[PDB]
Formats: sequence, structure tokens, C-alpha cells
Amino acid sequence: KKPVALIILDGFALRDETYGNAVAQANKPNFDRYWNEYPHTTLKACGEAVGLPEGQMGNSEVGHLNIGAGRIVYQSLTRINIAIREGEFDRNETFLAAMNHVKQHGTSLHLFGLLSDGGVHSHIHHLYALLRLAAKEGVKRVYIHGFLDGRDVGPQTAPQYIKELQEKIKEYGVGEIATLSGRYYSMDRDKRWDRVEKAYRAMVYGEGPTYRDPLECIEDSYKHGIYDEFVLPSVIVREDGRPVATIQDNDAIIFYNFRPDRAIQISNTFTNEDFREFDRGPKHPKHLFFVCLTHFSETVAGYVAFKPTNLDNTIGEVLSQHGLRQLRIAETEKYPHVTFFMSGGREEEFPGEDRILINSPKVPTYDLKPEMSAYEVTDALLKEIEADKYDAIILNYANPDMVGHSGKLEPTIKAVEAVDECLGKVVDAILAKGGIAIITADHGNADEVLTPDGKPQTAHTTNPVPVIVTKKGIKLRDGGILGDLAPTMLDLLGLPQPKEMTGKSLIV
Ligand SMILES: [Mn+2]
Ligand SMILES: [Mn+2]
Repeated sequence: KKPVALIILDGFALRDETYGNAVAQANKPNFDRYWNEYPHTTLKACGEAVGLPEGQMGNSEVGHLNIGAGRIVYQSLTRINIAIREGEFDRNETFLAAMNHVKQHGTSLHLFGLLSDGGVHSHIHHLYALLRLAAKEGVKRVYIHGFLDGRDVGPQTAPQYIKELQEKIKEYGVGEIATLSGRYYSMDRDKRWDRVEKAYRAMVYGEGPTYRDPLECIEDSYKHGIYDEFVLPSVIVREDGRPVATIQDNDAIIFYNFRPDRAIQISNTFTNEDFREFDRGPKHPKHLFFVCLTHFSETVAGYVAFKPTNLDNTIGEVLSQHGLRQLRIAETEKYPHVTFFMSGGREEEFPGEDRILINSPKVPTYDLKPEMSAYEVTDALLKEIEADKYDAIILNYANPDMVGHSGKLEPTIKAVEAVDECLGKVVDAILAKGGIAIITADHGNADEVLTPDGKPQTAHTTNPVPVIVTKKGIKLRDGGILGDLAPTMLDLLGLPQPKEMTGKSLIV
């Protein structure tokens, strides 16, 4: 069994400047030899090249969606942007139905979402559109519960978004910031239900640090070294000390996040009839008209404003269709991208698809353990390779992206070095097995963890990703995009490529 393996170095891109570039500064003997000894090229992993507005950096969802699809996958951010531009956003029946509910049953409208213009999980401009729409629809009571970013934008940038929002609220004549919480608590994706609960109880019970001014809340957090991303779920209160607003029975909630992985958990806490992860308290809110901007999961008992469209014949499906055995492997942090997103937004496994989940280290931030679980993932898979069970393999090494998000150079360099070591073991095992490896990445991050002034850079970059096909004797085209990865794999697998896959094999 000569396996063909697609190895994704999450957040590993190619950038010339070496300043703050942990990818370049790291000692990657393994990666370097393969780059030198095997055919390679770079791919566009951002902007229109992956279904995003021009300029928009890529990410795991977008990245894994496009890699697994073998075509340019139209993204949510773009789609909604167009809706707002074409005046279709204001005609959305789900939004209107939610607005009618609060008006008809005299309740309140609550707006959930990442407060920033990162564009990865949301865009603050989408929130303003809802605020403008709520004002147009005559919705009296509108409350904003913002989740502070600092991961897709500057580490301490919330003040400007809060400011801009406050200005929009005044202009539009509706809205009131009710709570502010770091996305660390309100947008967890590791089933750390303790974090989630914290966000929940601030929102529905008004429990947590209380302030009368959104900005003083932020000022105070920064004062304690707690920045945007990690801001404790706080509650804004009125002159009478009472919370500005708490989610109650029959209230409506519009969660303006369009990325699912970090939205499902809190969405379940709110809509799940029977919920066990933790005790929501006996007086917890019921009968909430819950609206998801896009589809999060079948579990979320709520409506979807922008309904999804099937992604047919993604590599997972073509491999399965041809009786091949495939394995998806990754540690917690990237398990959803190597499975859900890779499979074209599909939850259920394909027949013949196996999955291995390795638990990420039990650390708050991964700068505290740069090697994360890279070693456990390598050992588990090395075993799978010795067994000779799989035809295709999809491995994702989260380290570069996860610790690069810390905005720290040394830890990110350590991370990159840890993965290189692992990468050599994996590819060397593949080759020894007579198989071929496609070493690549979904987008950049670790190529820039410091700003020009030397400050922490906690977000992705727009740099191209590397592409190595460990198959001597071949050449790779150059104007490639992620959507060209799947066709190349099928090419290597010698399987026919579906018409759906509009991408082109990188092999000449
Ligand atoms: Mn990624
Ligand atoms: Mn990332």
C-alpha cells in the first residue's frame, strides 16, 4: 500500500522579510531538503483565489474548504457582503421573522457576535446592517452582546470597535451594549464548557464584572493584563446598577457569526432542549427565536438566515466513491478542519473514512507548550502507516497557527521546529512505504508574529503557502490556488477528477 498523503502545516506560509517570521527563523532541516530535493511551488491562499473578497486573508475554514473541494469555494463573508451591497440583506426572511417575533410578542432582540472586522468569523459591518435593519423594522429593544476579538485583529483593538459601534448606535437610533466578553469564553471550540458557562451566565443572568461604561470595562481589563481575546465575560449596567439586559424567555437572538466551529457550542447552550454540558440554572431562558447567520449544525435548534449549498464530489467523496480507505488525523484544535471543513462542510464520515483525534495539551495558551501534541499525532499516524491500511491520508499540524496566534516569536519558532521534526518522520515513513506526500498549508500566520515595531501580531497573513510533491521526475505549475490541491491528489492517486472540481492539477 503506497499511500498518498496531504500534510497541512497550519499557518505555515512563505514570506520574504525575516523580521518576526518564525517560519523563516526556525531550523527546518526536513522541510528544507524536501523543498530542495522535490518538486515544489506556492499557492494563493487568500482573497478571490479562495472565495473571499480581494484582500481578505485566509483561514482554516476557508482553507480546508478549498483544499478539500478542488474548486474555488464561495465563502460566507463574500456572500453576505454582496447581500448587503445588493439590498438583499434587508429582505432576508429569517431576519424579518425574528424581528416580527420580538415586535409581535413584545420581547427583546439580542445580537451575538465577534466585535471586529477580522472577517474570519464575522464582520462588524454585518452587525451595523442588522442594527440599521432593526431600526428600519421598528424594533424597540435591541441589545448587543459583543465578543471581543484580538485574534483576527490587534491584541488590544476593542476600544475602537466599541467606539465605532457606539457611534453607529447613536446614528441608527437603536441598540445598547449589554455585555462584552473575550471570544475565549464566548467562542470556545474545545468543549471547555467552563469557559462557555462564564459567557452564558453573564448574558442570561448578568453575572460577571459589572461596569456602567463599555470602555471603562475594557480599560480595567487591560489594567489587569487581560486583553481583548481573554476579557472576562463582563456586564454593562444601568444607572440603577441593573444589567442593561439579559436574555429572557421568548427573546430573539441573531448570532451574526458566519463561521461554525466556534459558534456551535454557545449556540447549543441556548437552543438545546436537553442540555447536559453544565447546569443552565432552573430559570434559564426558553422559547428563544434563535437565528444563525449561516448553518452551524443540525443540533442548534434555530433558523439559518443564509442557507447552505452542498459541496459535491470533494476529495473525501471521490476517494470514498472509488473504494479507497482514507484517514483524517489531527489534534483537537484542528480536528474540525481536517474532518468537517475538509469534507466540504459535511459532518458525517464518508464510507471508508477513518478519523483520529489527539487531545491538544491542557494549557491556556499554546506558547506554554509549543510542541502541543504534535508528537502524539506523529506516533499515532506512524503506527497507522506501519499497518498499511490507508490509501489516502490527511494530516494537519496545528502548531504553527495555534502558537503563532500568540504573537510570540520564540514559542512560534519552537512550534515550527517541533513540527519539522515530526514532518520528517511522517514523510520519511510515507516514502519508505513507496507513497508520495503533498506537503502544504491552508494559510499564513507563523510567518508574521511580530509587527514592524515588534509588537505582537496575533492574526493570519496573506502570504502564499508552500507546496511540495515528494515525487521526483515531475514539475508543478506556478499560478496555483488551494483549489488545485485536490486535483493534484487525485492525479497522484490516478483517480478521475469530477467536473465539479474545477481546479487543475498542479502537475505538468
Ligand atoms: Mn489554519
Ligand atoms: Mn489561525
